[PDB]
Amino acid sequence: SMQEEDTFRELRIFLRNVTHRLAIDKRFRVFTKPVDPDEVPDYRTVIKEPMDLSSVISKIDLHKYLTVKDYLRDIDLICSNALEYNPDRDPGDRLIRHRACALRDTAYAIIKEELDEDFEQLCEEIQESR
Ligand SMILES: CCOC(=O)[C@H](F)[C@@H](O)c1ccc(Br)cn1
Repeated sequence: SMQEEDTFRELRIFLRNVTHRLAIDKRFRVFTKPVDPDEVPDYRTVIKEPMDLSSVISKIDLHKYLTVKDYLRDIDLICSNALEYNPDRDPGDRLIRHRACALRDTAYAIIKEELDEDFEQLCEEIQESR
């Protein structure tokens, strides 16, 4: 129905706003663009599904996300990719891990405050009917 397409349009507006707020935070610069194959040719041999915040905006506009749960699966993949690629005791690895944990925690905290639980349940029930 038109009402259901208006629901998904409201979801996309919300997801674009959350994603911009994460992308402008100086802590999260390293997560804003894909890893450059040149600079790190090893990355795509270890990390089997790369993800970054520029790819997330593109996915919103391609209508890939019909619930906030499917958006958070991609924010979780950004964070788990950085934990697995940078696992060592050295300062550079510990700094990226702390930033990746902060990106995940910040996204979940914005959604807990600003997303109504009944709006999410409506999107889930429309998705399950299709
Ligand atoms: C409510 C009207 O919306 C706006 O003016 C935002 F700037 C919107 O256009 C937008 C936000 C983030 C990203 Br990323 C991409 N586009």
